[PDB]
Amino acid sequence: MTTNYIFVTGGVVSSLGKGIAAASLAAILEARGLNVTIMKLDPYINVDPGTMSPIQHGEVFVTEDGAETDLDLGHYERFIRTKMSRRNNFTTGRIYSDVLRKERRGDYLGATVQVIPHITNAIKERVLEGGEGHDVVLVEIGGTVGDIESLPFLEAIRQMAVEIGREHTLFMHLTLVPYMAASGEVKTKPTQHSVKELLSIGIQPDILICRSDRAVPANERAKIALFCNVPEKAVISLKDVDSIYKIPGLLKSQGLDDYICKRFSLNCPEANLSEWEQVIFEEANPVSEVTIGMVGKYIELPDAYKSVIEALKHGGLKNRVSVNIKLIDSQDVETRGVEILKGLDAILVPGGFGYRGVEGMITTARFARENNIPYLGICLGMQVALIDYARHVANMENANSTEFVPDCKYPVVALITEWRDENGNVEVTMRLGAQQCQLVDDSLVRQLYNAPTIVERHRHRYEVNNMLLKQIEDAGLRVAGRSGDDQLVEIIEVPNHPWFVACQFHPEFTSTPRDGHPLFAGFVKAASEFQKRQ
Amino acid sequence: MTTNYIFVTGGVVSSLGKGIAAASLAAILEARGLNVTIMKLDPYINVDPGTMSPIQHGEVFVTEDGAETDLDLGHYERFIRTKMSRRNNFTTGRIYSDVLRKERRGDYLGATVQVIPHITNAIKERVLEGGEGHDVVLVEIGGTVGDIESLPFLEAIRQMAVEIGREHTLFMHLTLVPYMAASGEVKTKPTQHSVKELLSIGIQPDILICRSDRAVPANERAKIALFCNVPEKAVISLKDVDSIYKIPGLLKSQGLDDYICKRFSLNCPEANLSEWEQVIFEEANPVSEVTIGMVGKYIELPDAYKSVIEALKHGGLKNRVSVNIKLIDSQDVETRGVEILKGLDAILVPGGFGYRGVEGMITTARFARENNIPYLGICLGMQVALIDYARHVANMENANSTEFVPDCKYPVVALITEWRDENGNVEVTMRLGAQQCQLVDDSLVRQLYNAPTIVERHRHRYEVNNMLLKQIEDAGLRVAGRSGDDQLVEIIEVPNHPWFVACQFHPEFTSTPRDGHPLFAGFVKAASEFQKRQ
Amino acid sequence: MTTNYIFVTGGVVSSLGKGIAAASLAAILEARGLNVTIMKLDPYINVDPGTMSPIQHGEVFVTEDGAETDLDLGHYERFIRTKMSRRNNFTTGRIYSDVLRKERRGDYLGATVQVIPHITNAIKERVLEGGEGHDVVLVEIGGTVGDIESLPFLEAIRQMAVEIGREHTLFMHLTLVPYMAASGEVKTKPTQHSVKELLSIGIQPDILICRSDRAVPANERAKIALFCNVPEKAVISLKDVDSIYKIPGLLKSQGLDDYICKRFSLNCPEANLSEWEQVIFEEANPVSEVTIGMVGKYIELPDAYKSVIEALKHGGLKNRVSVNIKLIDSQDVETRGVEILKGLDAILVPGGFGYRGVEGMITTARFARENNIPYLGICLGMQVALIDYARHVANMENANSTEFVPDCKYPVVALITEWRDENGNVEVTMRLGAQQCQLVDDSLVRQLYNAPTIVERHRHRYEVNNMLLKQIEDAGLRVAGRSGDDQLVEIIEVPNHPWFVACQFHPEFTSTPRDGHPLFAGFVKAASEFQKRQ
Ligand SMILES: Nc1ccn([C@@H]2O[C@H](COP(=O)(O)OP(=O)(O)OP(=O)(O)O)[C@@H](O)C2(F)F)c(=O)n1
Ligand SMILES: Nc1ccn([C@@H]2O[C@H](COP(=O)(O)OP(=O)(O)OP(=O)(O)O)[C@@H](O)C2(F)F)c(=O)n1
Ligand SMILES: Nc1ccn([C@@H]2O[C@H](COP(=O)(O)OP(=O)(O)OP(=O)(O)O)[C@@H](O)C2(F)F)c(=O)n1
Repeated sequence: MTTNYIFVTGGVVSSLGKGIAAASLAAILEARGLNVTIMKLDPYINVDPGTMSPIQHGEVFVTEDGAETDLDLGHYERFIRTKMSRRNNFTTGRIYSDVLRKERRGDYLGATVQVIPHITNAIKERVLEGGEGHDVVLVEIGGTVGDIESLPFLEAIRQMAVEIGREHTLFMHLTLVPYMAASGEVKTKPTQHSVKELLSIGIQPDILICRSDRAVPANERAKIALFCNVPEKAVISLKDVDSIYKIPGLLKSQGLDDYICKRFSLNCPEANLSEWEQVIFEEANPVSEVTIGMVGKYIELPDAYKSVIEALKHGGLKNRVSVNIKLIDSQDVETRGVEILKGLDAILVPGGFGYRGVEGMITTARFARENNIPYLGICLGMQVALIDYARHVANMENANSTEFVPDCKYPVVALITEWRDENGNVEVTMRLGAQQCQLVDDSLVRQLYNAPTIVERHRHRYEVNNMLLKQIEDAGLRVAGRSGDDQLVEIIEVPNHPWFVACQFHPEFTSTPRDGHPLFAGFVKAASEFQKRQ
Repeated sequence: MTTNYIFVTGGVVSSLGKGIAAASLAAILEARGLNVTIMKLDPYINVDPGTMSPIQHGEVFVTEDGAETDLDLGHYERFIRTKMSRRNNFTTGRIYSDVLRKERRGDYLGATVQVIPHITNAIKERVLEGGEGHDVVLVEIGGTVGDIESLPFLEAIRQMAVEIGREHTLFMHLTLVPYMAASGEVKTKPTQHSVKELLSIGIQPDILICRSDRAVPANERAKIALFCNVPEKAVISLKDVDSIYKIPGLLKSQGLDDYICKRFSLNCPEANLSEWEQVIFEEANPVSEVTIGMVGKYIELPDAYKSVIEALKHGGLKNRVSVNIKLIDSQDVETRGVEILKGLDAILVPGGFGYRGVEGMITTARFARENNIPYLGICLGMQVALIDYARHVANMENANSTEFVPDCKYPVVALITEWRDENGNVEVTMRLGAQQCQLVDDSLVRQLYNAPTIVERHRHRYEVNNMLLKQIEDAGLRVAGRSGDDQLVEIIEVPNHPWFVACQFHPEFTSTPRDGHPLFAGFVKAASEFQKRQ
Repeated sequence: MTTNYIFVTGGVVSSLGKGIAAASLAAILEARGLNVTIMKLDPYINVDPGTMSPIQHGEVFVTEDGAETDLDLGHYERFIRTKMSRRNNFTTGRIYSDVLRKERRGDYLGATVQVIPHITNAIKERVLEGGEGHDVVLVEIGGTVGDIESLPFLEAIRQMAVEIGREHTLFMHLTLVPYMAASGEVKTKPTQHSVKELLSIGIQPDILICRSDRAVPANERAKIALFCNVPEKAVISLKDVDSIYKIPGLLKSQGLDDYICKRFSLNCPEANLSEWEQVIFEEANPVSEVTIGMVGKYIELPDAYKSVIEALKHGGLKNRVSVNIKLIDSQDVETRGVEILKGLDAILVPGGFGYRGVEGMITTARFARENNIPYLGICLGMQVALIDYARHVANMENANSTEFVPDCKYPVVALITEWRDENGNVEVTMRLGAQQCQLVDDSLVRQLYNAPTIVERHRHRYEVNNMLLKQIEDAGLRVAGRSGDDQLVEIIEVPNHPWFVACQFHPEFTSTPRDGHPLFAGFVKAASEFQKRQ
């Protein structure tokens, strides 16, 4: 049991799919019975993505231990079974924070603290912490080789390779081999210049992953093999694909996992990708089609809802339904009205913070409730469902969250500390990661999950006000799930409806293409049944 | 009034004297009536030198505003009259701290924080903050061009030069032009390779400062001029010198200040270096010689006492005395005895923290007191003087500091909060920077300073215990200076002695070669008078 | 067995002694019974040094096959017994000539001829041609790594290392580790930046040879070992020495030959350096001293007479005489007269072309003959001796060479085709390399060489005119050596003299420190005997 490291770097351009490639290779190695994990080194100065806005960087992924991480850890969990944690993602910001704090504690004992060895040591420690206890660890280095921002990471992993040796380390380098119409060929010159930059910081690549908008022919792979001084079988073609689920198969067909198993002296059986073959087959052969509207406030960057979009596609796979996801701005509902929600087979309202676009989401939940259009609300999606039912069925005028209108008459959503009733009477912190939720018997979700208890991941501050709940319950709404000693509301259902479910937790973070998700499967099934009735 | 910047970089090796060169050039420009200042950008991760050990990095310099800074700010204050502050020195550590904290306050508004532009912006802001309000600002970049650690600094100052323009910015690059016996010539090839590294990060030097162990001939300067595409008058020879006081004259004689005044369109009169000429003359023509023992715990790196060594040399200049400074380990006095203090014309005990070597310093103060050898104690040097006089004249057995022996019977030195008497009765934070001190009339120091009040700089925690003082005063010791509402003891004198003075403050930080220092002048005079009597 | 290659490169500066170090290592390896050779790759565009002026490049060394080569091949032959040929030296000029010629002969079959692979292939072919059939081949790359001029050489040897493998190739990189008074240490930073330059062109050094004006301490070699990822025993200190004969011993004492033999899996006995120890002992323990004047037209650059200066030193070793070589400009004899030839124990006039300073050499030959000062003339040195004698003893007025005065009455020196007598009556180009010479009985040289025939190396056009020889022989001059069918004069003597010999050939090219040379041994012995008589 000696841990092996595959360092995954990128050259020429940023957007090579380093994460997908690492995840896809991990999927193959896992399918050979190996204990594998992946970690992402981000060269940004942000301590973590907690502060980073959804419409700049994309969604904040949440691990079961409650870490706020890069959305790439979503790819990782959707390609391998090994659970991600805080240890599988860190930034330059985290590393400098670690070192600045170690300096205050006087751990450096009056020494001058330097990029080498102090910053590089801190990086190596975190890679080893995340890596050890595994057969193979894939380490994705963010950025493009040659840029300033990744130089400490590259020096760190260069040092690791010298210490551990070439028997238990590989350098896998993604590169752009672009097509020029003028020459009618793909061009290796960018790979030549990129590999030279890599050599100049003391890294020799073992494996070249050649990204292009078409196949990189054997002739160009042979050229790249010579000038990089690697075997031709270590030069892999990875053309643009219509589905990332095909990538493990494409890499296996070129023997990449065989090459890695030989270099690391791992005797393991052939990769069984039958689950991926099944996923590819399902995706290629949908029986029917549905249009599902996603109504939120961050649609200007789709990656803001990355895991939700994937969870809907997984819902499609399990029902053999093709899902046409229509991203709709909730502010457009406020101004233009509910005319833009017409022609939808189902409606999803995903998570969010701040009041901008929330009123449109409340109107959207009303439209879906009154017109019997299948509805799934996630976090904020549950809040607007509760506000709708409180306002329009329990006749609680201007019911809202304390997040949006702090001094509202009926704060049906509020922090536990803010909980008050309509007269101002009282009783007597971000919830993050995995928590057990108890499901109410005879509820739709109890049926779908087929268990009394489930584990789903949170990222929210504002809870359902239990002081105003019974009034909403008596007006017809049903509590389907609860959690903890405070008996916090986790899931609500509207029963006089074909399919209406809203949850506080983020089920999208537990959905995979191979195992799907009970809520998303149920939701997409309802969308199909609705479409058939029209 | 448009502020001009001279960016001072170094190539080939670290130890080119970038600070001395910057300070020496500043001295010339100041002697032309210009408002000039200097700042040091350090690529270490240490938030500031406060934590850095004296026997690794050298002395912690203290500005009047109480900043703990690089010893280079000592060079700056000894070459120009412009006072240094916190703004004239910052590290990579400070810059990352600034940015990490701005991220928490949400000043970046959900943006991805990047080396460019966020780290480079933070660097530019601090350079502008320290620079603006001056005719010429010299910005010393620590490190060697081509190293990772200085890349953000070099990108920052490259950006500044583009924005401000070539009319108000210059790049001054120090380089090594070494002599090879084999070729019998100095070699420009290192300068060629260094300048290429500079070009590759988008900086073209305006001025080449050629360091060698001998003159760089016109022939080699002409070669460097062509391959750097600068005028030959912008290629300066700076050979190894026996005295740094000569460097302003050597640079002026090659027209460097004329070149800078033309490039910045500054019409100012010829530099009057008559004060530097006087310093050089004094240093070259000492009338007599003295041996002064410096007894401390950090002698293994002389730079630990950099400003004290310079202050003694300045004492020599003002008395026309050559001072032979003998660095003596205080632990050698503890083991080998006072035999190693023989042949000294005077004794100095400088500042320090921790008990290691303190007992030797107490014995050293006793030797100097009993044998009438001129004594100067600085900070710890005053503590061991008080402990000596308390133990051996006031018969206070085992009198000590609470820093060294917390539960001692007579804590003659302690924190204000720890102040107790011998029976345990009571009454009823690092002191940093400039503080007014009141001088007692008929004291030696009142005579030397010739003023009732002085301003000197502190760097100490532990004070003289005023509860045990009167007992030491009545045993003959005299309080010569005090400060503040707590009437803290700043200066003590033993009067039955030719010259015995010890101060809490660090007078070495206010000494210059041009103006000297009253205490050091008096001390070195006493050392000469003692030597004549033997 | 498989031929092993040591590629010898240089960083930081040109003048590291790459040739001396390669030659000194070859001497250690030859002493271990290995078959070793050395070759020099010069990045100049000159087809060969035959065109290059001696005051620009230094001496044109001549191999036994008549090749005009770099003076480094003189170092090679003075350290190893392996004979150099045309194959042991080529330039970029030769490589481009090779390729341009092959192109016109249609050898490339209408292909585009490129730096890679056509120029690099031509370099590799010539390195193999000189190397194959030896145990170890040392390949010296001229220039400084990072310069444009050496990039094709470095790419060629990089390719060879990939093909041949790490089992039979080593990269030995010389670097400058300069001392700084400011730091009181030698600086590894230039080696750091030079090695980064090597890595960027795809070469990893195996051995670092650290040049400095002093020993590079264990601490500094340890830093270099870590940065370069080489073992500490592969980092060698080579300080400046008084004698190059010590360098084999300094390298052996640090185990360099052991490391090379281990890497190449050569089992050979320990080196016995007794021959070098003896040379060092002889050099360190002279018995008497002499001053020998070398009177020529190229003294501006001493390396113009590299092999002659070394031959005189070797003559010193054999006689236990310390030789003070005084370089005298022959043009100074024309202006200031024979005043400057005073206090010389012997006179040597070396080789040269063109009339400038020749009349000064004729005056010098006359001075030495008339005042019985031991004389050795080489090539031009023989011409001026023959001219002196013809003019001043045989009374042949204005006797000269057709090279200098084509239409002179008495062309005593002239081309074979030009041979005429005083009346203009006739009979019915460059000589290069080793030729047999027949020595005359009862001549001084017949005794000294102790053989009837000798082999010496030529580089000359103009011969002794046989049509005017008889007349000069009748006047007392003796012919001591002849060659070929034309019976060309090789050696002349003046018997009415303690020691007066002059030869057409260059005896300095067959002199070594271990074996010496009979002519130079005799010349220095005569200079000693003359000094004792004064
Ligand atoms: N380090 C190097 C490497 C190569 N070349 C030169 O590069 C030239 C070939 O460059 P091309 O015509 O663009 O072709 P290609 O390299 O195959 O690149 P692509 O895959 O994008 O088509 C040779 O003359 C050379 F000479 F080989 C060079 O000058 N320096
Ligand atoms: N970028 C460059 C610049 C120069 N050179 C080549 O560098 C060679 C000259 O290098 P030297 O003999 O060491 O001399 P020097 O440069 O004056 O350096 P020093 O001052 O240390 O003596 C030319 O043939 C060249 F060709 F000019 C080069 O190949 N690439
Ligand atoms: N590629 C590199 C390598 C090092 N350094 C930085 O280089 C700094 C140390 O450089 P020094 O003080 O000049 O010392 P030295 O390297 O031992 O060189 P010498 O042997 O000439 O004294 C570290 O802070 C660093 F950070 F390690 C760097 O920034 N980039």
